[PDB]
Amino acid sequence: FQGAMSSSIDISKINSWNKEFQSDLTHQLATTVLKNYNADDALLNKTRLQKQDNRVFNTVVSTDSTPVTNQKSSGRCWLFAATNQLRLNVLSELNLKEFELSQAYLFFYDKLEKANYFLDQIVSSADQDIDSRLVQYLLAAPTEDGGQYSMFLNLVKKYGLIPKDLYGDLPYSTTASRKWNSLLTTKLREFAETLRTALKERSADDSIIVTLREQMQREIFRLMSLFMDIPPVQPNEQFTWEYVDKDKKIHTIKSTPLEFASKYAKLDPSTPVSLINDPRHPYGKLIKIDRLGNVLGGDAVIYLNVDNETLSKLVVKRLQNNKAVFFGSHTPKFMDKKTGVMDIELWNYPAIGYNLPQQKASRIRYHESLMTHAMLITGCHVDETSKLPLRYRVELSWGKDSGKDGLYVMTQKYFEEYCFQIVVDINELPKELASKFTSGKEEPIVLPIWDPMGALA
Amino acid sequence: FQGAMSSSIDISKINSWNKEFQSDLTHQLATTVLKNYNADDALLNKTRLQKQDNRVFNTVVSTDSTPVTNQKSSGRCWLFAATNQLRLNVLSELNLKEFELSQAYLFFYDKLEKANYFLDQIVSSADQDIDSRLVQYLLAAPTEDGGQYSMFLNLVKKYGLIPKDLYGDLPYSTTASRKWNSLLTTKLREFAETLRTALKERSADDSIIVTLREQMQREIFRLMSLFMDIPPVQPNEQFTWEYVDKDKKIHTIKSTPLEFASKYAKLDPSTPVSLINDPRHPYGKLIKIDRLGNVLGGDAVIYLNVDNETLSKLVVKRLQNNKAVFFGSHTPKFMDKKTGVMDIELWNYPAIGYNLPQQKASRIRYHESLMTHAMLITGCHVDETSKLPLRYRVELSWGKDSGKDGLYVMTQKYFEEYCFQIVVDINELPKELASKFTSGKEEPIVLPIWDPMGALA
Amino acid sequence: QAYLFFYDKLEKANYFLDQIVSSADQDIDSRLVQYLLAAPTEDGGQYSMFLNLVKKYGLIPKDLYGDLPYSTTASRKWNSLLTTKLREFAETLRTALKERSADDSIIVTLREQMQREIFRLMSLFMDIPPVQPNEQFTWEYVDKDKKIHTIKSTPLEFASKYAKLDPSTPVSLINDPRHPYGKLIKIDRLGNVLGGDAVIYLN
Repeated sequence: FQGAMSSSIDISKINSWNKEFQSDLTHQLATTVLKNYNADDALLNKTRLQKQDNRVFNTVVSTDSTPVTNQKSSGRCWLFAATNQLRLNVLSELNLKEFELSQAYLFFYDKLEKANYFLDQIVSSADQDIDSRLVQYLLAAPTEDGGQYSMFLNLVKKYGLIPKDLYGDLPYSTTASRKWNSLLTTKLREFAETLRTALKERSADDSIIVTLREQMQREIFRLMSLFMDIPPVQPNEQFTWEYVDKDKKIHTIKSTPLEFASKYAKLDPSTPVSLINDPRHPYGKLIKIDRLGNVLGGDAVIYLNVDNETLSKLVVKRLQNNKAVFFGSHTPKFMDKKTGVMDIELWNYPAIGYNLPQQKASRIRYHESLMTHAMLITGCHVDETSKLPLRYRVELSWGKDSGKDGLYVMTQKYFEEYCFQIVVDINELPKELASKFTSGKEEPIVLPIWDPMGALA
Repeated sequence: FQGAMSSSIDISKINSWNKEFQSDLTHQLATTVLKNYNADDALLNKTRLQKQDNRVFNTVVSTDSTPVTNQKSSGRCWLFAATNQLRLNVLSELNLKEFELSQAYLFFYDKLEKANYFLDQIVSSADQDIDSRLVQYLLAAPTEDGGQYSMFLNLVKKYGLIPKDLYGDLPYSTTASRKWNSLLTTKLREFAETLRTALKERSADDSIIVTLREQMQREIFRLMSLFMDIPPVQPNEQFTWEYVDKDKKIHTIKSTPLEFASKYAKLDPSTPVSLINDPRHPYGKLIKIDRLGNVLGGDAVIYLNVDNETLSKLVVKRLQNNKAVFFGSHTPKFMDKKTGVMDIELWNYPAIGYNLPQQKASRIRYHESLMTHAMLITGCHVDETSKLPLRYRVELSWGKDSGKDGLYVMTQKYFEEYCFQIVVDINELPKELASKFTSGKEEPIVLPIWDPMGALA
Repeated sequence: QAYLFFYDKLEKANYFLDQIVSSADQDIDSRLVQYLLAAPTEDGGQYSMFLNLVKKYGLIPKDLYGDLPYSTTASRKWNSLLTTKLREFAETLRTALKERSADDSIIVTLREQMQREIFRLMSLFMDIPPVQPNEQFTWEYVDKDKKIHTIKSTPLEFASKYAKLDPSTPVSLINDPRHPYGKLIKIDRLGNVLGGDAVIYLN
């Protein structure tokens, strides 16, 4: 009783505290303003903004990102950032004013594969109770738009890449995927039950289950074809692409989606590796996300955990190698979309006595921070006096009206605190780190499918 | 040199002061917020608003103000408030759902009379230099829309009143008078020179001047008739008015503008007197504004100076007599148009250390406060425990969307500090005060034409 | 432009206090005193007032101090709040001067306290510029060829070296048919920086 009493909200206490707070001028001011406007709007520090909103970068890639892409109302950030990195290769080599790889192409296959992947996950977990943590998690959002870089390579290895001119964001569902996802997911939840019920009496290898699963794929594909068309050409089938360069000259390229990805997009699926700064685990260790994927039997989500100093130097190096850097972060934490600034001190929260001492590792464990979006670093500014990078130039996929012409500026501190993963090529890694991937000695730290360090959705 | 040096802005001093201010948390908070939003928007105190926005009034007139009037982009507040007071008499007696006296009718004649009045003022001051304080003041805004209650009676005595149904705000210039005023004023400034030049060699009584003045009236009238039509009937000419009551019954009234004002509007020009609270001068004294007027040879602007206790009791009494009260104040000082609240403590300026000790009398002398608008008190709330009024119900002429359905709530403190004049009937005054007007002993304190206690423009 | 705006308004507020002291012998309702009280912190100015500011404060790139604050692009409310305070101060000064001379330490202290309050209120709506007139600033920029450059200068040096402004050369000419041509025209009392150059025109 005494404990519960002491743990209760006492009316006298709160009213007494109120009197005390009201006697402080800063509090009087704070409560007046905070009842009138959104805290971020009220506390935006223009004195800080004046200095931090710096668009001068001494280390940039040679090719411009034209035009600015927009994923619209969908969680396709990762696909846009992954292709935004490769599109530059076509723009530069083919001397084009504007060019985009088809994001919709990868989106269609990703969603189809995920739906199929889900059916397999349900079969493999049919031994567990319906209310179990895993089964419930699988049923929560099976067709979500978000993904990881490994999931991106899985799709490219199987489907390749094609120019947006052949398959674009025309369908309503590519730019407003919520309803389509809802309709598919409702069906998948129905299917999960049909599968589990059938499995109570039969084994997964039973022809009855095999037939049931195929009928389900057929229905999923059928429903999907109503909202988006299956791409016009198969992965190994030839397509014809007509285009104009910057000199007004016409050219015709005949290729296959798979050849296009290697020959023109310059993507060698064997080179990219993901590095992450996850302070919850020791550095130098491999981190693996259990069950997360899209294409059945594809590569798993694996990261090499490294400290921020290493992560930062790798970003600078890749930029010097004339390559943009795919990265994941906690959007929209400390991100001002109007000005396009990512700075953890941009809002004067200390002025109202609001401070946050919880550290990165703990923020992750305590449900406070996670990877939610994927973006592209296309430049940075290295301090001349032998110092490290001070800020980074970031390309978003939210249209030209977001940030400054679609571009954002991120501080080094933000990168260290609210960013987690970067993608680089294995040849850019020191032999010390590269070996972690090449050798067969490394035993990965296996994390649950629900771990915060996952898909950039 | 030493004095000028000490009186100069020293760069070291301001930067030193800045460091000191920045060390204070309230200041840090204040400057962050104040660089983001308008001070009134930021400092609006909702804790105060919650209590002060009270629309319960125990002392109200019996007739509703329907419909809400809108002067639009013109300074016709005084005409609207003066007629808003009388319209209630027609609404009540004729059992009408909606009714308005023509504000445009009075507006047309007021502007014509003022233009003519100006010509006379120029003639009477032709002995003074062009750069003199008086002549320059006369040339500043001869056709301004604003006026006083005495100027209103001057027009009604000569022109009477008519229903808006016969002459409304149809013309562009009635609701957006700026351009029309500019065009007339430019002409009047030309005329002022022609008159003064002609007077250098001739006396005002010279037939040449008399002819010149008439030609000027003709041109002023001609230009005015281009923007508004002269009313359809003369003051002593009969008009026919058809209307419908609340019971859907049709009626026809045949009258003249002059008869209508007395018979239907119930206005006896001999009864209204203006009282004012001008702490610069002793109470019990008559105050007169030199040269201010509209109709040549009309009544002057005269006020009986009384204390706030007297002013307040008179407002309560008139309301109990079932009559609304015409009043002038300093709009938009401490007036929140969105909520329709007039309260000097509604914004938390003390929170940023912004306090204003300057008293009413001094605020007037120091160019800080003056009469700028005319409104109508249609109710008030008298505290039951033998106390005085706590708040007043105010009708504005800014449309139904301003304030709360066009209505505002004003505190007693606001009335005492930012209001100056009220209009009551002489029979409502104690014999002590009524005698000030009736006897011929009272010598008025004569103020300059430019005095802050003037026209509600 | 904000750089000059901040200092101009501060100087004008201070200038006003001096104008009030110098005219304390005149009645409150006099033409001059009333004119001084009408709009002491107005945004407008003359070219001579511009040179006054540049001579004392110099110039800096907008990249270091721009129109971010609400009051730079909607100055009315800020002006109203400052002016209301200045009108209060005008009375406090005139009242104190009825018994004491302007040189009295009491007046000198009063005036300084007033400057402090004016500056304090101003710092709430705009920040004092990041560098002092003779203090060095660092400016990073990109040319038309995409090349990066770093300029280290002071506001005063920047105005001469980069903006190419020599304060001794500009003169104002005016066409005022009210007066004979060839004559110099001077506007009495108009200014911003106390003791700065006057508004003079050659007709």
